[PDB]
Amino acid sequence: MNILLCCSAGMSTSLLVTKMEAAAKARGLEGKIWAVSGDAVKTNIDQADVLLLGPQVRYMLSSMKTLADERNVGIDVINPMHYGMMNGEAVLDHALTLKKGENLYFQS
Ligand SMILES: [Cl-]
Repeated sequence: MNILLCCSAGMSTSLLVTKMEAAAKARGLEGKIWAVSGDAVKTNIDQADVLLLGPQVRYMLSSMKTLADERNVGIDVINPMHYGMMNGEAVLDHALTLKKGENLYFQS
């Protein structure tokens, strides 16, 4: 489960990535969880299974969605409460939900 976060690797987002990594390890989940600035998404999206945007870059969703949909990568904006309260277990769940729903047997 590879989870790409956009669009900054500042204190807050990086703290969340660390918490998301602790949560994934504690479910013996292998994969890469990493944050990049917006200019790096194109070169990192193919490795990702899910792309998650910080609440402060919600305005980039429409444009990032076109790319993600095209690449078969789940995409969503992180819930402001999960982000502000640094709930890594919750954001990992969000990502897992996007990936699972995305492969849903009935259609797409
Ligand atoms: Cl950054």
